[PDB]
Amino acid sequence: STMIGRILLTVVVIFRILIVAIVGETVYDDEQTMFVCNTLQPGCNQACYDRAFPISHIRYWVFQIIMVCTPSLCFITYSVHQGISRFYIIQVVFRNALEIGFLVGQYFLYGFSVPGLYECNRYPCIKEVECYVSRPTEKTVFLVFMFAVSGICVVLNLAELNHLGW
Amino acid sequence: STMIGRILLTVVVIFRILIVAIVGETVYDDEQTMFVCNTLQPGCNQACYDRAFPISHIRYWVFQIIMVCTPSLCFITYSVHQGISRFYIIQVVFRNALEIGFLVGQYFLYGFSVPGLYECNRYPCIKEVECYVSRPTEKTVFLVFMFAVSGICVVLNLAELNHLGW
Amino acid sequence: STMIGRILLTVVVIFRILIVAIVGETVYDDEQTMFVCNTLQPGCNQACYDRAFPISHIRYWVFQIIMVCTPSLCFITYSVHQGISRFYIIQVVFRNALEIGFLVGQYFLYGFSVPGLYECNRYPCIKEVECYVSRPTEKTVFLVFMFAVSGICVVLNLAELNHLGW
Amino acid sequence: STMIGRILLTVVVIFRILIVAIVGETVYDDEQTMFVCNTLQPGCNQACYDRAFPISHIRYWVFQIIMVCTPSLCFITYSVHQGISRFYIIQVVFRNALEIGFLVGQYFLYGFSVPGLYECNRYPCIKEVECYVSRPTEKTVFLVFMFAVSGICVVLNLAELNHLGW
Amino acid sequence: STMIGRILLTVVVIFRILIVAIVGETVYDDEQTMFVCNTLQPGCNQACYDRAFPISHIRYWVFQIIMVCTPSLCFITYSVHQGISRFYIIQVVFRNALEIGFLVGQYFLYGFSVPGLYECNRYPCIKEVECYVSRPTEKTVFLVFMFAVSGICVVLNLAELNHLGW
Amino acid sequence: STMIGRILLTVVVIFRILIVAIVGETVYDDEQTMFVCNTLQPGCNQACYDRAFPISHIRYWVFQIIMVCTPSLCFITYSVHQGISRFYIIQVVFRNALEIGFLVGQYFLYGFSVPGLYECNRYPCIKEVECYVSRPTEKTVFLVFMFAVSGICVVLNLAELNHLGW
Repeated sequence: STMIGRILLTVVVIFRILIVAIVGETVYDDEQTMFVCNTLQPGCNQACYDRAFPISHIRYWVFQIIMVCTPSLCFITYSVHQGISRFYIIQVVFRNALEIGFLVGQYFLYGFSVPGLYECNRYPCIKEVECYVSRPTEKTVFLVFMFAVSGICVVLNLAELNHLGW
Repeated sequence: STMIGRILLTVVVIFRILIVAIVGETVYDDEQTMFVCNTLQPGCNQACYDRAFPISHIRYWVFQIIMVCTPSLCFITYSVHQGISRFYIIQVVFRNALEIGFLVGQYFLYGFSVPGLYECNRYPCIKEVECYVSRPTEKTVFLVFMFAVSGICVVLNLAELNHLGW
Repeated sequence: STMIGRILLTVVVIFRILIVAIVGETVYDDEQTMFVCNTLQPGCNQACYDRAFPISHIRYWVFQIIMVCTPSLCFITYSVHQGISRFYIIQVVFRNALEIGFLVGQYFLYGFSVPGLYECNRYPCIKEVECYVSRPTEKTVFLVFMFAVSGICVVLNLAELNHLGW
Repeated sequence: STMIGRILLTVVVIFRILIVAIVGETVYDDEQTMFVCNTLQPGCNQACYDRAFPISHIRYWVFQIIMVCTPSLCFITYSVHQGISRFYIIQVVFRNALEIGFLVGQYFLYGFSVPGLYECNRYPCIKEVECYVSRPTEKTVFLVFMFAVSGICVVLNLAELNHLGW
Repeated sequence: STMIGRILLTVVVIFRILIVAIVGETVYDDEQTMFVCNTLQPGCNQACYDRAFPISHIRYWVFQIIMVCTPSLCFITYSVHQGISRFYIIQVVFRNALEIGFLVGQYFLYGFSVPGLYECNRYPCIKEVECYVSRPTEKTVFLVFMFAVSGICVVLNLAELNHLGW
Repeated sequence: STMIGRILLTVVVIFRILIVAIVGETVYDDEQTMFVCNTLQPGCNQACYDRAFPISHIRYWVFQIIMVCTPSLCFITYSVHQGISRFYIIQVVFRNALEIGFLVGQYFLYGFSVPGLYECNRYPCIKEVECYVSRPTEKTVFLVFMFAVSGICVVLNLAELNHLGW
């Protein structure tokens, strides 16, 4: 039961990397060119887009994917250059911490949906203005799916922690 | 008779992978930039495009392609790390289920054609408006072809299910 | 005399694949953005382009190239997994049939030239309107060249069929 | 003296292929989007561009590069599958003929310069109109350089023909 | 304690290279097309963009990444071609110097944030004008993160310098 | 002292290759689309851009990079096919000549800076007009850096010439 957990963990991790590398690069491609606000102000479009989407989903996901894979490279470099079980335990702890932190950060940054309308009141805009997002449903689907995958990985890492940890 | 079926399953699967990777990436390239509605409303174009095409065909097809290939990687990782016939049976069942689910989902999401006109009545649009789709015939051809290929794969997997299953 | 024919068949097949992969991807790149109609109607451009070019030449050619190479992969998978001469004969028959069918289909779909003007009378256009095609001469040259190459391949396959067949 | 000719021929051939693959793909990138005519006629821009540049330089050069390398693949396939000196002589004759034909065709199609102005009188344009070409000097430089390289290759092939031929 | 420092130095270096190669290429993609100024002057947009962003962040970072890796290639070429400890010491000194210089240069060129507004008074603009930057928050995040990573690398190199140096 | 010179020559050459291949391809990407002139004349933009930038910097640099590496391939092909020291001496002389010629040509074509304004008086423009260049500072930095690198390579080649030559 604990044996299959590693196979499912590696498969989900590679699955996530593949999804992000192959499909995510192109849903967000036109994020800002298709974002439009009802206004005649130069620079209101830029300001309101920046306020609505401070960091794009795909940037956060690439960063998270790369950062949650760093203990593996550290352990590999340590072993190739040269306790070792001590390294295994610490890298497992670190991966668990990183994945819980990244999941919580995703929840706090983005929530669970991307709405189609946005109300912005930042300079140079005059009082509050209404702006319109491109492809909200697809981005919501991607958000929910990525949350599910990250939850799966967190669950597996907690499983292994409780299996080895005392 | 059942022997050649595996070779034809492998060939159809690789054929589908190639078709999606080489051709699908560029029929849908201009899906939203060429989508136009008869209106003077900012944000009506975005809303009506999102309502007409919630998830693009090529996104669904890439996701399906990746998801219907996961039992193979699971089995491979299980064998490389280390009954085995039990794994073969379960992964066959899982592939069958996944392909039937994906085919039914395709039918329920997209139907059998992509019309050239679309009637949309979502905010910020004023009552119902008419919008025009880009490349409807090519997308219809792609839809029908992919449905045919997925049906072929489902048929083959059911064949093997009934051959081994009791 | 029949020996060199196989070498020339292999060379023409690889030649065709190379031509399509390297050059064809970029003549058709701006097919719809440069297509223009003399009208003030929203959506007439989309409708008339779709009626003039239901499936782009390069899509048909990529599909044909991939489909005329499937017997080779089938035979290879059959041999790697494990009469064999029976497989050779059947795959030769199948390749011949596929190439004659694809050549006839090309002739029936596209003809021998791409005109510079197109007259369209599809909704939402008001009566018949005139539209203008981009790069007609280059596309005509490509059409004629591809027809010639496909004819060469058909001729070679019929030659070998009559050499082996009785 | 005849020994070094082979080394210089292979080096010039690879040099030409590299130049075309790395740099030529991007001088011609904006050929039609930057082409402009002094007129208010829809479709005059397309017609006059097609009349001024029936086949783009880079398309002809890629086709020529691929076609002048076909005897090498034919000879290689003939040798891998299995007089041989007879094949060497014939492929040398064929390469010579192909390169002289391609050089003459280049001269007859394009000349020695690309002018900055073009005068066009094709339908739908009203009488003669003036159009303006993008990047004429760079294209002239490329034309002259490619003519020089092709001349070098022709000279080398004639040298070797006269060395072996009687 | 000094042993593990090398593993983290190599891992941080590869981490930084990966981040720059995979994600940085596309935040800055639309830097100038989305930059807009409140004016009716031709050429004011170009002048004010050039004054606000003389060298793009990603250009500086790629240059720095490549330049801080030159001692490694020099040492490798020296060893493959053929004291050696003398080379190790000098290349360590050189890497330390290069990374401190690059960090200070980053601080002096860019600071710690990218503001959303810019005030420009360069010809051809009439007196001072206001311009608006695209994606300021993401660029600020990237700036701060890269500063942190470069600081980490500087710290590690100083650590090892003081470990070996006397 | 003369031993390390070869290592530094190979490292600087590879460094230059990398800089041109990775970063230079994208500073010049929008060279003509962002070039603008203060005028209402069709075709004045094209003419004045062509007069200001006859050959783009990156085209010259790629050509130079490829041309200064041809003696190496010639020598390699000569050795693989089969005095040899005579070849070494001649190829060194040829590389020296090529690099001095290319450096002088760069100086005569481009100078040491790219100005932000350009004054053009070519047909179809009416008398002299003012045009505005995109990204002048970055292009000036690139110019100066490439001049420095090419000077370094020239210096090294002259060093080796005088070391071996008499």
